[PDB]
Amino acid sequence: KRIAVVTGGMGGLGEAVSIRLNDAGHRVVVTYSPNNTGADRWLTEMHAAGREFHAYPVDVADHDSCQQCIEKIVRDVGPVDILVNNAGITRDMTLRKLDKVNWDAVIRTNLDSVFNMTKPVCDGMVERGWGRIVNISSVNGSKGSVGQTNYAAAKAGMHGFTKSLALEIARKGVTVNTVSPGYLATKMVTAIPQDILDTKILPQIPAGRLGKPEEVAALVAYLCSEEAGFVTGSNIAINGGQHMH
Amino acid sequence: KRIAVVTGGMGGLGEAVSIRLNDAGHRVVVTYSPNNTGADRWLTEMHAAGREFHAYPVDVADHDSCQQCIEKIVRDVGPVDILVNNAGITRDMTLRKLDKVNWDAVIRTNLDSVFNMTKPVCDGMVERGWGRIVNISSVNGSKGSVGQTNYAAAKAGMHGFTKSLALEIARKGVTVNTVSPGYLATKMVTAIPQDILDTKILPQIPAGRLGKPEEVAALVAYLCSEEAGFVTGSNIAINGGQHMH
Amino acid sequence: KRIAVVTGGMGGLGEAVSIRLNDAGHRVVVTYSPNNTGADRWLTEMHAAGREFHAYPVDVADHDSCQQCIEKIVRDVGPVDILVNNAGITRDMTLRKLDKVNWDAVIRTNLDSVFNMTKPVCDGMVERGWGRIVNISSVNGSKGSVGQTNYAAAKAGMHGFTKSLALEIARKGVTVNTVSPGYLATKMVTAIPQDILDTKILPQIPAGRLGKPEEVAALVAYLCSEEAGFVTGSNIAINGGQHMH
Amino acid sequence: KRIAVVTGGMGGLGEAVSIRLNDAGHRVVVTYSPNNTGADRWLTEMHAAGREFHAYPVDVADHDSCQQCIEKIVRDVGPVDILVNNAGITRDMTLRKLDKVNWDAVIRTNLDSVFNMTKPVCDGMVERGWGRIVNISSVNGSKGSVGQTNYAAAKAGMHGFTKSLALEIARKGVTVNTVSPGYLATKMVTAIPQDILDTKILPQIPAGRLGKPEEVAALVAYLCSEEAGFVTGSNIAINGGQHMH
Ligand SMILES: [Cl-]
Ligand SMILES: [Cl-]
Repeated sequence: KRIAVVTGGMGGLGEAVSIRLNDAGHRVVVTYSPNNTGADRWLTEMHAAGREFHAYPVDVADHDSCQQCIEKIVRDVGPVDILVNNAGITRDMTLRKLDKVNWDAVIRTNLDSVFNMTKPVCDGMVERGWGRIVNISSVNGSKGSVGQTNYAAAKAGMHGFTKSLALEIARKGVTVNTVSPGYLATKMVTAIPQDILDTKILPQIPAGRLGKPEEVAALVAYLCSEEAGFVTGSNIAINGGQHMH
Repeated sequence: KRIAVVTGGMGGLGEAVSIRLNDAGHRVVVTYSPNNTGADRWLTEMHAAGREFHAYPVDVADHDSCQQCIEKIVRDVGPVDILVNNAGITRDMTLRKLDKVNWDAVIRTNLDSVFNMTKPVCDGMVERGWGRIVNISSVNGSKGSVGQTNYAAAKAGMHGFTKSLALEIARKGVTVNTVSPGYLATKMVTAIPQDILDTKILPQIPAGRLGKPEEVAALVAYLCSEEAGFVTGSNIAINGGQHMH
Repeated sequence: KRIAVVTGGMGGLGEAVSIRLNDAGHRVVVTYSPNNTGADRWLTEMHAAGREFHAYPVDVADHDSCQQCIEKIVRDVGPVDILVNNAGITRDMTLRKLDKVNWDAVIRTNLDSVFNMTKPVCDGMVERGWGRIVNISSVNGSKGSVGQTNYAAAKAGMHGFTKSLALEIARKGVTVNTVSPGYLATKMVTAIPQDILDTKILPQIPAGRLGKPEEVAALVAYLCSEEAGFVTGSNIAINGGQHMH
Repeated sequence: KRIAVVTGGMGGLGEAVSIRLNDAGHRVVVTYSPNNTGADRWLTEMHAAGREFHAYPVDVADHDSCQQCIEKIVRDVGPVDILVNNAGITRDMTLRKLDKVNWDAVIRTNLDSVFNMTKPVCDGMVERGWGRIVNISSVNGSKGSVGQTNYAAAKAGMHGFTKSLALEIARKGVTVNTVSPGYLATKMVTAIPQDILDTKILPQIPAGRLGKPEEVAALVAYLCSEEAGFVTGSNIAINGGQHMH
């Protein structure tokens, strides 16, 4: 019944989300950067565990690339009911060392992406009277973080987008929500030297452990569900207690 | 497998929560005020739709009454894995007309209740390394509301409790979360003259409709689930967009 | 012109506030617990420093005690234009060890006090079309703290109260705001071993120092000023960057 | 002693800020868009009112434009101690109708500007151990607004930036804070038909009036003061009670 698009859906958190949405019964489409050569290996690996996906290349930072990609998906698969804006990078540098190139890379990939991917899907969801849009932020959007003037600006901006869009289209049966994960067990975090995990990262987390990508995926699946229609404009923290407010 | 206690579990939101938790597979125990004569009619109605509950009388405002009630439940049913602090009243009056009697009734029933019900269950959850505590607040805790200096103080206080407890026991596998519903279709809200619903209440809600108690129950069930262990110290808004922050 | 009441005004943060408001041109009245035998000492000290204050015994936990104190202040000094609810205590214990006595002491002194002290002064403020109420909270109300389910509940509750009352009387030229301080250099904190200050306290504060009570008092003075009339229902953090949201 | 830069300083809120900081004893420099031909008129007016300012053309959306402007200000006037990022625009359109041009105009002018203007002044502030950065947001960043997915994204983004930068430099005596105004009596708003003010704007504001630009400027002056050094990473609401959280 529902068709879901997950940007950056073939790796890390993206992948957990795509798998969970698939297992919830949705038809899942993922997007990947043109530079990523693994979409055929990934679709075969996924077919081997018995999950059928589609996959499209896009540059989420480029408006026309996104309009095109979404047109193809609607042609080939069908109308988008669910969108998870998960694509995003970091270019961590203190403000004193941060240059315009790396400011821009983060704002364009992480926040412009939200406009570029969301605009082409909304009119259909409004026209059918049902939609779910989930913007994947970060605890560092809420809290701030050293070396992340760019990343926290983009991720906090994403929730400003969430709120305004939510107000525009709530009455038509479309929800818009932000999810802000803390530290997860993914390739970037798990490569940290063990002593830094144990003496720097884990002490910041009351739960005393990393989050699993599958846990965050379960929350995204709840928000995309039929009975989550009264939750809109929210920012849901899934962070082990690392930050509360 | 899990045993859940829902205060005020036999009516309004309480009941939706108890039903949903039952249908999720939990063994559900409800509490009711000694003044409520309907526990036998309710348990029969519930048995008729095929749900097995237990029900205990308690005064959530009284510490010893709660310790006793929880002892009986542990004796008769077994150890408490899940607690939903849902009991709560309103005594709405502007501060200028509000007297100490009605200030107290709300603070004692709505906030002291959280201490009184939660304290006797925590040591077991910590000892087994698993627990879920869900505190049911209100959008008026976040936003404030005219005539609710007492109610918003109690409901905002509940989330202060949530945060501190969450920090104390996160490392032992126990989560503590607040849920803040907006306007729901329950007997108090549905009795409002139709014109007031249409010209005063609904215009405050971007979704353009009341929430269902079952919707809030679905969110509580998500928080009590096995895969919601990385969400703790949160306050999740389920309000149709009525308030965002 | 303005007459200000500062509960707990003879010591710690309350002192700094009383001093600052005096020096801003207000006539300052303080309250103290009837079992505090330091009033003559504090007045003598203040007089030798050139400041004139009135000091009245009150039990802020007791509604009639507060009502009678304010009536006396209105007879002997004049109508109250400014109230700063600064009185409050701690009784820190984890929930597993916290007894009802110590839950209650903190809820009644810290939260019931806002109702007890604020109710007898609001009508006047409203009738004259001008007033300032400032509720002194804590960073621990925003973030929670181990050992402070009682304190965080009371201090978060205070801000619930702030919001609801602000909505009730904003139209009449009365403002109500919360101030949430972090770690301050009061006698209590500056008596923490230097060692614990360096390894446990200061690392929580990006500013790398304790706040001065004078600095918090400058903020209260700002909120009590004639030009702060458009700030209402807010919770202003003054914590050296210890918590942000 | 202190040298202050106020972007957008010749009109509206920026004007009130520039005036207030001047009157607080600071040496105030303003910036304006190079296509604004009003600088001589504004200086003449200010001079006749007894205030002396310097005004420099800048494109806040352009990184090199801002870097060269600050270098000129440092040569002709002196090192910048205070920066108020007040410049910003609106291009209101619902997402369904919003084009990339108008997304971009607002992200670049409102959000990239904080990076462009703040980066060239931070090192100085850090080297001397004193600085104040104030980012002017909006109530619509906190709450979202119909037609403002772009504006809310930029203004919420600004506060993301505030938090991360505050964490980076708090240890060096530099503060970074956001101020979020509600409806203000600027030329634009006071030109809304009286009719729309009464039925559409004022009912959103518990205070029952528009804010004065002077009132917001008094808050900025407070944050820029010597005694506000322990306030950092905050977002202070000045909205007549329009939004609370
Ligand atoms: Cl005392
Ligand atoms: Cl300009």
